[PDB]
Amino acid sequence: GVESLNVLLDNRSSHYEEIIASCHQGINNKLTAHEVKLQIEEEYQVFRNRLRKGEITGQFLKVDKSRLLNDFNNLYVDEVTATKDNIEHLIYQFKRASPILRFLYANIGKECQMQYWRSFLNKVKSLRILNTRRKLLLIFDALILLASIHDQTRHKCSKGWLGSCFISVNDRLVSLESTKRDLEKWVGRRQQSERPPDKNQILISMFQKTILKATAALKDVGISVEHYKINMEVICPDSYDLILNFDVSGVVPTISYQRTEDEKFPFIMGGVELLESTDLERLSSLSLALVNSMKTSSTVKLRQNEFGPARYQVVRCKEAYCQEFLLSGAEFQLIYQKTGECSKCYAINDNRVGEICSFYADPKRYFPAIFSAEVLQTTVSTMISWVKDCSELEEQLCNINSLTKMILVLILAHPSKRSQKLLQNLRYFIMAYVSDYHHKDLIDKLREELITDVEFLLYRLVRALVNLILSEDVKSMMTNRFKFILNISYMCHFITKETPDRLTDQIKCFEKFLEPKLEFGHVSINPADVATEEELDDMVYNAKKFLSKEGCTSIKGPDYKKPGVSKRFLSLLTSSFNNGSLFKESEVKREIKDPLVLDLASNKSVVVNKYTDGSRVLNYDFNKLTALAVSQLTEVFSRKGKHLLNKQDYDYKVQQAMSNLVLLLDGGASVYFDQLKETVERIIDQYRQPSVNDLDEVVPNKFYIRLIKGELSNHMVEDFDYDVLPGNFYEEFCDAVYKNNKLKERYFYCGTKAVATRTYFDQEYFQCFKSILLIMNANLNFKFDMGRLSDDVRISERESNSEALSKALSLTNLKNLCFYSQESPQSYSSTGPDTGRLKFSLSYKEQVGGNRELYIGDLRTKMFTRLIEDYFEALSLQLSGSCLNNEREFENAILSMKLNVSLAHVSYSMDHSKWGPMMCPFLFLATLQNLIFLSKDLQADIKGRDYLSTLLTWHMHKMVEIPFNVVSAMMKSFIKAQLGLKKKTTQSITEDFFYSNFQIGVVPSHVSSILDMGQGILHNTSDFYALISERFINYAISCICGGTIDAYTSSDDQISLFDQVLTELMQRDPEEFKTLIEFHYYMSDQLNKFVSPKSVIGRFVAEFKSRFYVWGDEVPLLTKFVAAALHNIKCKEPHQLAETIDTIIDQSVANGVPVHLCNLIQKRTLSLLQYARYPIDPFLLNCETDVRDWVDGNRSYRIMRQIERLIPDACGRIRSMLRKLYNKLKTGQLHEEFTTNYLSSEHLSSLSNLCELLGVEPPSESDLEFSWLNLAAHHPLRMVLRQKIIYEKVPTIVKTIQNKLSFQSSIASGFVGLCRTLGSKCVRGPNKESLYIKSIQSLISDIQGIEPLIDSHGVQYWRVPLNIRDGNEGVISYFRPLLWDYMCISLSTAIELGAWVLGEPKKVRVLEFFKHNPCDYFPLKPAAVGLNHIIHSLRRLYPSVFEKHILPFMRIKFLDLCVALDVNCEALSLVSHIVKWKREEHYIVLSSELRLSHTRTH
RNA sequence: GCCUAGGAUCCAC
RNA sequence: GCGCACCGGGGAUCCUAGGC
Ligand SMILES: [Mn+2]
Repeated sequence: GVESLNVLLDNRSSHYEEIIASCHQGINNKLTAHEVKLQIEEEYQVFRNRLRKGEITGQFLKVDKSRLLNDFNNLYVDEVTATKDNIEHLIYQFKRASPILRFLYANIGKECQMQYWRSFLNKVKSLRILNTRRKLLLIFDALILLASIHDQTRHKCSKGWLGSCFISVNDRLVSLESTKRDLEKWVGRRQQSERPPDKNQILISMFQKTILKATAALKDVGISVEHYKINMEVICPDSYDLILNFDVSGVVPTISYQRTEDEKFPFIMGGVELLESTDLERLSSLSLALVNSMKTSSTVKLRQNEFGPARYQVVRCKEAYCQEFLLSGAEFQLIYQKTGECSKCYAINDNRVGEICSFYADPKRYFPAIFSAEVLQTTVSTMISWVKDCSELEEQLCNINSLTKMILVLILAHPSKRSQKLLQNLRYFIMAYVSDYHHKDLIDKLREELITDVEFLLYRLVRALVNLILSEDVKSMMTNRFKFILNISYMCHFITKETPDRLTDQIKCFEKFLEPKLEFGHVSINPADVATEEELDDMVYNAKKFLSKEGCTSIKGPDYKKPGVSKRFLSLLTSSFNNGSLFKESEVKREIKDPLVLDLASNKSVVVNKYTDGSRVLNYDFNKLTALAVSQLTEVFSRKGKHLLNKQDYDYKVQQAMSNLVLLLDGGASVYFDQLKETVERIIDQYRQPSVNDLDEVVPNKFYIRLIKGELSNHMVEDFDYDVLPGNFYEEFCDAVYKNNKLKERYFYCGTKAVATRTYFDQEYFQCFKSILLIMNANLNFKFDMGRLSDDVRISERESNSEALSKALSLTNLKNLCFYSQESPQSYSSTGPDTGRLKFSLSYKEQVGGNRELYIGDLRTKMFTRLIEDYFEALSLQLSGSCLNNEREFENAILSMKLNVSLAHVSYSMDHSKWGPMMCPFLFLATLQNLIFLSKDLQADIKGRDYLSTLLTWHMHKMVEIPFNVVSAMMKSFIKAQLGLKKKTTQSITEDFFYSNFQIGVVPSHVSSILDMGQGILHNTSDFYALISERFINYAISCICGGTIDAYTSSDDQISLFDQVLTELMQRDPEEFKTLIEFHYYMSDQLNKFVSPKSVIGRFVAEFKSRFYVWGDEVPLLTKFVAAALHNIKCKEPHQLAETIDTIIDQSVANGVPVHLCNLIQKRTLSLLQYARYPIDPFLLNCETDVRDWVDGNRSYRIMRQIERLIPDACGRIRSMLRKLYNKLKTGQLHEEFTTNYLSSEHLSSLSNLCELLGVEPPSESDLEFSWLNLAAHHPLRMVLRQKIIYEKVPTIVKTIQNKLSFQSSIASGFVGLCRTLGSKCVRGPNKESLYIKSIQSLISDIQGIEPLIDSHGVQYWRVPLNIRDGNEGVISYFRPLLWDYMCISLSTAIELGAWVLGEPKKVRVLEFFKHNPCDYFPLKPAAVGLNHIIHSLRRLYPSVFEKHILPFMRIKFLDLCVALDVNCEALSLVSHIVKWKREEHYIVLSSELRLSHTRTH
């Protein structure tokens, strides 16, 4: 099902023929195996001659450790003017490098009424009851202050104060004097305006009105105020005088916005040792308060707190937000003034001092250190323990430890971007160090453009550590030190994957995308859907030029790192592929056959175009773009730049003129100014259905509308809470909507609207209400509509793959979506299909270091790309060598690399530079128009090649969309530079390219060139080309020398193992081996494969897709996995976060990470949950695992281990029964009596009957009472919206099958959302309700027979006697009989894994201690279904679920038992875990920890 | 400019 | 003390009516 082009018209006229005849000009794909050898010998002779003479550069250098170390030392010798640094001096100046670091190592160190009043007012404000219009927060602060006054007069509860400021309702920290003066002014002005009443009276009345309105609104939605233990006695008849006469003396908090001198730090600088963990604990608390600084709602402000430019100097705190955090003997307040995630200025303040240190920061970057105060210490301890027995270093081990700790603390404190590329490039350095040859242009690629002082200090520390490890007299254990330095390098993963700045990264990415095209020689700009003849001529010219490359037979010789491919070498490659020369013997037998003889359902944000007429828009509108740019600069100046400058400034007057235009003459700017004026005037004149505002047409009480909006924004429509509104309001709203003919016909079907009609007529008032909401839900004065303008300038629109795919499927009525459909093309042209030329859209992934760009096309583009991808994949599958998809080939490559390193043979661990942009679809078209697969069959191969040619032709003429952000930024920069503001006179090539089109009209929207291959688009075609070219290169090398090479590659990589011949050659004659490597480089360049300067040749290591291998030992990437586990949390249900962390940690332990650290990672995750006020269930995580629990067991085995650890002596009498039960089920006794009489029956009364059915003693009466609290027992928790989702008690297995058959937030924002959910009515009642977790805790504490129990790790489980099992069935419904769930899971694993798990576990205690070195590994294999196997076996035990859930989503003798044993489980994934996530089959563990893992004998 | 009544904004994005 | 494509981020009030 590939060839389907015969349904369309060809229309290939005089252009496709030209491109075809281009790649047949000077190419001879018929050379025999002898002419090819002769030409290769000639080329090699000429190359060796011209390399000895010196007409060609060296390009490779033999490794000299001394020279490499010297270059790394003098890598940054223009600012770091030094060579050797004293370790003590480095330590000394580390603890003073920055505010955060100064604070980390400094020498520092009641149930009152104010808390009640503050919580009450916070709840009142959260509901958005009272419209803040005239200093409402002022009387809020007045109430809080009165509460505090009464409180202190009672017993002097000196909390909630900061010397002279107190914490207000939301989070605000207001000063006493300022609010006192404000109350004075307000009472005075009010008394004057209303003038008889005393000031005390006029204040108490103002308090009473607000309190009365708040209490009345609260006693309307069942939030009765008696819950909050408030006391309205605090409103004393003598209060105003009590306030004005109250005064607390202390300090005044401050925030410093400028770089303060290093003497105002009120504590001793360095007292904390690096060995201790107190610095990590301080960083943990500070990072926690910094992430919490994002949960503050953006309330209005009372006072301006400063005036004029002094508002960016040292600023006193009269009204600012404040987050508290404690340090082990004291408390501190992180004070700030802005709310959100954007970068802002914080300041730490104490109670006995003020403004300890202020610093700018970005809150959503400090997550990796939240509770990892003991994980990181153990990481450093293990890394030090690696190189600990090296006798050349034992004299100065403490310095190595100090440097490692300092590097970690530093990268955690300041997670800057360019402080990550340094630690990344350290890997390439240490790789080239131990090798034998490397690229001469290496050091010029390790240099990162460092900026701040902290980055230079980090470089200094790294340099000291390197020169301490890789010395010239430490030739003891190179493998351990290599692994140590590699892990130090991989420490870069501890920073973040995110981007510090969106626009700057998206512009650097566009510069990377645009520069090579401009430097190549030609670029088409703003192409039309019907390509112009000149554009076709330029494409043909660029085509004929792309083959014009030459080298080593010319005057100038070769020119390296320039895109293109020589006709001679392309002809050699095609001929050698047609002569069977590039065919191993295991492939000439099975002759190569041409491959001509829901699926996209994802969340890739596929693109979709806009249509203004019959044609679609392909160019931004110049006038609209400049209008939007000016509209942006207006908000930038008014909202922000107002309190920044004076008014006599030229730039200020120009910006204010532009603002008045939206809301000089002697420089040539008045002309352009009036042009912009008339343009924006035309735009404003040109800019002069159901929705949310329809709620205004229905609900009279605006407060109810505010509640509805708050719900809709906090939670999705589906989990809308019932008790947020009065019951009668639902029916009233439904009636009022249905009566309004307009809204009735806009939301109901009188002929989803059908569902609204049904639910209304059925009197399902809440259902009708939620349906209506779902249909609906889907500052400065502007003289026009700003949002429609902003959304009209854009050209493309993103969405989900599934949405557009379903729309296309509905419009059809894989290949069925692009050829047989109502919106199908008729006559594909030369450029592209009849629909129009292919179109992509630039993006970029978030990758450590640099960021690769991802192309995104619309549906037709994705389909036509997938056709070529599948064709070339099925083609490459016949040939051996590629490892992009074939996992078996990758494992073979790993085995070959291991064998090669074991023999100390030469290994070339290559990599290619700019593989994406340099490759081009024309190259693939040329290399495809010359191969012949089927030597005999020459009938259908021609048709297949013609089809693939006509597809690659379209892919050649593709047009890439320039992102809207970068074009807007360039337009604003152009406007500014036209005004003359900030003349730079540099004008990088990108800016020149943009301006050259801006100042002549048209704006660059779509760019098309012959040069770029979509990075990640043709990922398999490029892989096939790389395979077929590397095979020819190795064939040439074998033809010249007398050795062989075995190469593996996945589309950008190369691991080339050399035979013994090449190794002994490099041993004897270094010159010949070097010129061979150089000729290999030359060849790879001649075929458009530019070897990257990050490639090495050595006999010590071998990397492939970041999988290093040394002799004997194996190198784990400890810090990589630890950093991947530290920040890997989301805003999801806790039993899913736990499963994700468990999978991550399993993958980790399968790669050499010790378990003593994985336990600490799990403890950190549990602490992160405990902080969010969530109870810990036994089915969450087992933080006491061993080695066996990851190699033998699986997800559900460590759970059994944990439960056994919780309740010993009770699970034993259950395994005793389970052994006999498994024996009976395996011999084939019943196999159905159990699966029906006990799996579809009661729980405990059935459990005792089941265990007495066999010949074992039933459990004691005081064992069935052990139960665990299962929140979400009726319905899963309602999660607060952190991502817009694109468009009964269902068992978890059913939802897993649904997921398989078919814009999120950052990590820190996700953790904030998680902490916001748990504590905001997340649980759901039996039928439909909402309760706080604390309310359920209270309801459980009421019953004086329920006993809680907690383990040392903090796992909760309860003891509920049997007499309480009834009567009060409102809460007991949430408990589950732990023992029975343990039995169920144990049985579900005993038939998943072997029957061993039912044995009696015993710890190996007869084993004495061995002298365990921290580096000696042990390889192990795990102790060893499908999708339709489950779905064809589920309609037998629960056919109603099929008829209800799984039907529209379209034999094993024991799967029918397991697939039902997990349905009634509803406690943990049992078969879902093996159907959704594949277990790894190769583990590398510590041979010392295996000595302590338990034994589970049958 | 100030005061009063009402309307708008008052998780993160 | 953030970002560091030299361009960004770093303090929230607004509207209608009436009275002085
Ligand atoms: Mn590689």
